[PDB]
Amino acid sequence: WEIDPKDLTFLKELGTGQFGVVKYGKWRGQYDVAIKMIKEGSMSEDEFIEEAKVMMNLSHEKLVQLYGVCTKQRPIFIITEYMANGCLLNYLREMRHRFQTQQLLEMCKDVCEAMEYLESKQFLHRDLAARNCLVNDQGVVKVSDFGLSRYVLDDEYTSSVGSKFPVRWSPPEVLMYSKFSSKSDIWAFGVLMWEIYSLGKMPYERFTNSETAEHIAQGLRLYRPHLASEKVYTIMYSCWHEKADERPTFKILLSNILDVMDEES
Ligand SMILES: COc1cc(C(=O)Nc2cc(C(F)(F)F)ccn2)ccc1-c1nc([C@@H]2CC[C@H]3CCC(=O)N3C2)n2ccnc(N)c12
Ligand SMILES: CN(C)CCCC(=O)N1CCC[C@H]1c1nc(-c2ccc(C(=O)Nc3nccs3)cc2)c2c(N)nccn12
Repeated sequence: WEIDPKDLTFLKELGTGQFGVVKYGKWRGQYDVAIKMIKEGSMSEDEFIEEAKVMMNLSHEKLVQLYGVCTKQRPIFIITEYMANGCLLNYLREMRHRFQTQQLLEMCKDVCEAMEYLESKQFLHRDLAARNCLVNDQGVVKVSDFGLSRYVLDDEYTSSVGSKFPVRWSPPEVLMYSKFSSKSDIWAFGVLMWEIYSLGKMPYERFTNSETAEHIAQGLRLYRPHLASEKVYTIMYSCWHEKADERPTFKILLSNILDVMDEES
């Protein structure tokens, strides 16, 4: 799955993403691609390169497509599908889009289809959130960075007490016992639906991570975003059951989202 770095033409700087600078470019001059230059010393390179090869086999219309890697040089390059509208979090925050609620539900649906596919391959995302989803030129949302938190060397991102750990997207059993499962991705998906319907607000926006972890242990939850109907709110709320085995699967969530789309749309 090695891409010859000479087949790449760099056209525009997209900014600093998670763990490296990204550029827009062409592969063989004709095909649009995004090129991420992995920050040196930020990943467990041998483990990361071993997993990157297995992930080229994961393919779904709602997963950002991995095209190949350039590892015969440093920094390492990762070549993927170009997502012209950038990260979902910044896309939600641009008030000029004047999103209809049908568009917000379609974004949830896109992510849910990607997660149902990863769940079918017994593959955990481990850091699902709007900052990790990307948006293409047609407004289609796709999931990225699935499983990458495992190769991050900086301890501030890795452990529950860390300053960069996704406390606001974590269920009680993750915060208390480091119990990761498909049900911790389900909880994070409910939080992501909340981010979409809140147009990119920070979950628990008036709390610190420490206060959020206490609110959750007491059984308290995020409350209904103004743009979410009662039926949409029931779906995101079902992801936050205190008991992990009572939370739905991504297949069940997909069926519920499609039912609401047919009813409302
Ligand atoms: C090449 O570009 C990317 C690659 C990956 C990536 O490598 N993902 C990945 C890789 C693997 C593995 F194979 F390496 F293991 C497994 C799973 N996922 C993830 C995201 C991008 C990526 N990052 C950005 C922007 C960076 C600046 C910020 C700031 C503002 C904005 O919109 N941003 C988004 N993009 C923009 C457009 N297209 C992209 N594909 C992309
Ligand atoms: C027009 N056409 C002929 C040219 C096609 C355009 C083309 O070749 N492109 C577009 C830009 C980068 C470059 C590129 N694409 C890929 C790729 C694409 C799709 C699938 C897939 O869909 N896999 C699936 N597996 C299972 C189900 S679907 C698997 C691999 C790869 C690759 N593996 N290494 C190197 C370069 N690569």
